[PDB]
Amino acid sequence: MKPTVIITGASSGVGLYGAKALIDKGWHVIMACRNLDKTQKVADELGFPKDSYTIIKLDLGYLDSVRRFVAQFRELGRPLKALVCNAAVYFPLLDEPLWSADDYELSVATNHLGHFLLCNLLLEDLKACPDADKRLIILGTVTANKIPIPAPPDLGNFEGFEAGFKKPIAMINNKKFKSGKAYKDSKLCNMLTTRELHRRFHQETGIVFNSLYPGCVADTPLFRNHYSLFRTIFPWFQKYVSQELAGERVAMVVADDKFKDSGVHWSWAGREAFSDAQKAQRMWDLSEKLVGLV
Ligand SMILES: NC(=O)C1=CN([C@@H]2O[C@H](COP(=O)(O)OP(=O)(O)OC[C@H]3O[C@@H](n4cnc5c(N)ncnc54)[C@H](OP(=O)(O)O)[C@@H]3O)[C@@H](O)[C@H]2O)C=CC1
Ligand SMILES: [Cl-]
Repeated sequence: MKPTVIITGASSGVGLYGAKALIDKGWHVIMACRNLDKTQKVADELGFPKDSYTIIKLDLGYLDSVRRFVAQFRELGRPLKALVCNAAVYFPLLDEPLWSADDYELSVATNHLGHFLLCNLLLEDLKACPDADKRLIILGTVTANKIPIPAPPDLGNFEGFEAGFKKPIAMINNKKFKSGKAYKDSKLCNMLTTRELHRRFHQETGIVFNSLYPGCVADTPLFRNHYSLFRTIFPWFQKYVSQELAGERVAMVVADDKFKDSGVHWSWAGREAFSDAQKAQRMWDLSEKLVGLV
């Protein structure tokens, strides 16, 4: 069998072009996507050969969808060599929070909590795969420590998580909703998750747990509308990596020999090994409760 990789959010941007690059390298890509009609359309638009991918429904904003995705993946009987947590949402300048299917603020629910559950469930599949080289890659932040969200992340003491994170709670630190900061908070949780996966499981399983910053992928829909609004107001600036190159960088960190060290953040590659350590442990323990692992 072709080596098998799951990519969340493969119907757009980095995920789509990562799928393209991995198909080109001889992998079978599981396009783990929420909109099946869209996903099929875009695969066909790029000429993806149907013998090299499978589309399976996944809605990261619905924890039971995550569980069903895993079950449906397992029915294929393909051993899992790699997982890429790529999917994300961002709601620019959104004054009132949106809610997941589980009544969790939608940015954190989708970007972090769904992935957090997915990683924990699929750890069994990665363990069962007999390959020596198996990898779990999380799409992260620029650095392991503007575009166009000025606000830094701040998880506080996870007061929002501690109180159970249900609506009307809207931020991890239980302060007032800010949609840009909500995105940044979620991405920091992605980075902390990578740190914790490595710490908890690398020695026991041999699986490689790394994070990736592919570059500023300015053409994707994620930040596109925010950037165009910014340029409309401040017309003082010129209009960076292509989607295709960002995808090729995903493919490298999944498949290539140079990227076999675990517990690092690959940035464009620059390499950074991993109080973030203490915060990461708390993020982990509380996230388990929120996603029903305990
Ligand atoms: N763009 C950039 O400059 C940078 C991006 N990143 C990271 O790279 C990753 C990809 O970003 P990018 O390609 O720009 O984003 P895009 O908006 O192009 O793609 C996002 C993907 O995530 C999917 N997705 C969103 N919500 C869900 C859900 N609930 N369930 C399943 N899938 C979902 C989308 O599905 P659908 O097609 O249905 O909308 C889409 O396929 C993200 O993790 C982002 O944080 C990191 C650094 C820079
Ligand atoms: Cl095959």
